Amino acid sequence: KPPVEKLIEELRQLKEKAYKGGGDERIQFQHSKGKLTARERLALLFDDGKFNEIMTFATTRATEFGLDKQRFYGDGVVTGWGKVDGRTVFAYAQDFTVLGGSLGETHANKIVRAYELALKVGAPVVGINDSGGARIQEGALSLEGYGAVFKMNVMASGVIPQITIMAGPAAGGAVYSPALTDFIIMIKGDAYYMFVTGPEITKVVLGEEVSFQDLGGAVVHATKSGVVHFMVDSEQEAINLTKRLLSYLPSNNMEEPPYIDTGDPADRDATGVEQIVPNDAAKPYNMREIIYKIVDNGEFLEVHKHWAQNIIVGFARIAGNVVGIVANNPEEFGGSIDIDAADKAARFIRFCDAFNIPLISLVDTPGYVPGTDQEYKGIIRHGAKMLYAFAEATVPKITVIVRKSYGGAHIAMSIKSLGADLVYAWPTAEIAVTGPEGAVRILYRKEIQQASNPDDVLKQRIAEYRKLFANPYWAAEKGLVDDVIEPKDTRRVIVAGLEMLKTKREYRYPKKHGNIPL
Amino acid sequence: AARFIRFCDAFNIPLISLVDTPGYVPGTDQEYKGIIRHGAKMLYAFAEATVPKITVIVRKSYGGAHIAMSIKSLGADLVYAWPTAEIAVTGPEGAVRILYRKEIQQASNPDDVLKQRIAEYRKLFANPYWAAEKGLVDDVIEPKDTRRVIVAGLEMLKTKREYRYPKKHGNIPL
Repeated sequence: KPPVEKLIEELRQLKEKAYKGGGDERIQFQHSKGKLTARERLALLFDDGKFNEIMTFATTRATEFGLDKQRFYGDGVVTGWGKVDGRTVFAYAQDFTVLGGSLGETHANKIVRAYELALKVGAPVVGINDSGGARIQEGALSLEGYGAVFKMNVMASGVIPQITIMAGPAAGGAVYSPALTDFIIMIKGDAYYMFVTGPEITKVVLGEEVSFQDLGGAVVHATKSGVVHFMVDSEQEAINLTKRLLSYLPSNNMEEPPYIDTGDPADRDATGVEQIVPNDAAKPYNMREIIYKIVDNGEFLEVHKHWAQNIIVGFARIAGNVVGIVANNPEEFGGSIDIDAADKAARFIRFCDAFNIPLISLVDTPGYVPGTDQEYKGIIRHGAKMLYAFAEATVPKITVIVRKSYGGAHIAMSIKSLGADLVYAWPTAEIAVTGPEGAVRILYRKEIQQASNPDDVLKQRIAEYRKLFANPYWAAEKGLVDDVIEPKDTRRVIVAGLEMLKTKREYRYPKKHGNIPL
Repeated sequence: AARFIRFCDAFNIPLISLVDTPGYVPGTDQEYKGIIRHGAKMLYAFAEATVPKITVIVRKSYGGAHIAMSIKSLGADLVYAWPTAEIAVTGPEGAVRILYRKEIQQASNPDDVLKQRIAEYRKLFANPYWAAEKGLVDDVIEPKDTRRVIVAGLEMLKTKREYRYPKKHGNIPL
């Protein structure tokens, strides 16, 4: 083999073969088979004209079970880095056409190398999952592989943003790396499912055979389990959303979130946000409409939109700077916080704090969801997570009480003693040690029965308590709230608060970590 | 286990894992209540931890649960296995099921093969020696030595120091 011009030609042939991921039948079975190929997903995700793929030809070293038979350059996963809206982002994309996107030892080591490079230079990692699980043929070595990926996920946790696009049939080990990341974007009709244990070990423990698509699918994890943060109906929408999610996040924990507008129409508001809240204190309203008039162009990327809807969590921008919002939702469970809600908010809060994203709390909550069901499932420890998340956080934190704020939930939404930097309240704010009714009863236990009607006093007591305490001015007089303000001022007020808090630095006791309730 | 792990690590208490687990409890109830994110907490807790960590597999450790009890790639410092240890990518049956299709309904043999190949696989894989030959376990040991081994291991690891990436904190699943 002497010619060089001939060698460059053979290189082209080899790479052309490697790109097919084994199966010019399979990949060609790409543009009308339901899903896109690993490479096609990567083409959509990256600007593409400046980057590199690593370990392109790396193959499995296992021999057992005919693994010596096949080659498959890359061993089932494409790893490397690129540009997304001009920012460096690492990524891997498993190729289902190669042994069911099975996780081989080499396949795992490519994902790990990717994570190592990303960690070294402070770049986000996007995992486009499309794997059925462990590569059975490689035995315990496949489990070692998973273990190595997981360890990287934990090392990268809170250091670099980790986003996973669940675009395949994940089972067993395949579900845990995504769980360790910060956000899971899953397709409903273009990607399909994820579960620890398959229907097989249980289908002889009941009796219903669930064909294929979305069994323990997206709908289940996005509305019931809370494992999925965003559910989309397409792979194109899955990648588009990834880009949009990346745009609100910094590249690492050493950088401030991106300012992509940096425009400051913060000057002022005049879109009567006060009309949103009903004159009647018992009537609901869409809290999202309030965040719309507060944030730039009304934009808001909601996280966990279809899970634990009693609280709202998501990203937006104020004066061009990204903010994280945690707001009670009056349209679901009367705005009461839940076990799911508490979990939803707690993780969003810690994530925001880890990546230096200011936190804005919009409050209207009567308390927690009552019930032996909640207590039995441990609302006591799940609810404590929010208290921990806020207290732990050092990012700028501002609370705006729009309406109700009672008892423990009042505290969980972030108050001064818990570490709130600034607390504001609308004239409609109502802070109370507990629900007025609940407070009046105990506060007059013996009376209420020594008058002229066991129901009379619950007015001269319930309505009077609200007039003398169900207001923002009692807490304001005690210095618990910094100020009471006109609803239309909220944006200008948040703008000035964040601007001043911009260079906030606090203190924390040295520890390997804490022990938040799980 | 996750919270116990994190608490011990935070207060410098060595961690000893004693393994015998087939995997996770199946069913919609578990999946619906998010076993995926809860299960991940153990993986995080162990990987996170820097105190001395030693694993002793007494019997089985299959699939994901095998990893969650702490393996070397996840950060275990030392891994030992009793002669009875049985480490597998998944339950041997579930494994054999897959690894022997294309020959389970095509072979001129009815259905007694699933039990034979299930037994061969266990004899061929369900043994500490395969993992030990791959460097996955440091050694296979005589049950009665478990104490001596943990003692030596802890004595040596007592001055252990690892290295962690600077961060305000992490984002373990909740």
